[PDB]
Amino acid sequence: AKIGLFFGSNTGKTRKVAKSIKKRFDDETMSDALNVNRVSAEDFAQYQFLILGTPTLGEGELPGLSSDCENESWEEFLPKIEGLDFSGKTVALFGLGDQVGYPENYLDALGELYSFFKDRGAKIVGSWSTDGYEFESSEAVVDGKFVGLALDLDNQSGKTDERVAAWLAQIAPEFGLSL
Ligand SMILES: Cc1cc2nc3c(=O)[nH]c(=O)nc-3n(C[C@H](O)[C@H](O)[C@H](O)COP(=O)(O)O)c2cc1C
Ligand SMILES: [Mg+2]
Ligand SMILES: [Mg+2]
Ligand SMILES: [Mg+2]
Repeated sequence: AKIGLFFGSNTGKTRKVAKSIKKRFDDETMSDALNVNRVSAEDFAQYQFLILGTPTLGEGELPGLSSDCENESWEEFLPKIEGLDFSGKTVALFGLGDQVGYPENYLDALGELYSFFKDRGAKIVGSWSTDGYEFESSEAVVDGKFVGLALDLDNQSGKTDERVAAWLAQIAPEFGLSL
């Protein structure tokens, strides 16, 4: 497939969102939603286009064993790919979090993922307005916008599909999407 769709998850919400993205696209356009704990670095590296999802867990951390997840996740995956260059590749990110429960750390892990790929040369697309969210601080906010799609399936699950649909339309020119 042209676009690799990868996520990490501990209670399945990020997996559900990822599947809700893939259901919109055919198998030449997009890979099935793949948990990073099941992907090799070489397979991840094949894709010139990536859509990457993560929750924020612990407090402000990527999913993985150190944030008390059942299985390894993004925490243990990033070192496997940290020596790779993402220049010329296009990346869009989505984050899940709980803006009420974690008002000072909402979507922090989305910011960590953004930084990882930006520092390694990726072209990142898909920034998102902070309107309609209530929070105090987020490492995912850069220049007044979230660095990727912001979701909240604890407080705003009924907004997810509309948000995903609008975000996909926004990134469609960069990802060569037909909706
Ligand atoms: C122990 C724990 C810690 C969390 N920490 C944060 C946090 O720091 N920031 C945030 O935005 N959301 C936080 N959340 C909310 C989760 O990211 C949110 O519930 C998400 O939907 C979980 O996704 P998953 O089912 O894919 O694991 C936390 C949730 C739990 C259970
Ligand atoms: Mg097609
Ligand atoms: Mg297949
Ligand atoms: Mg190493």
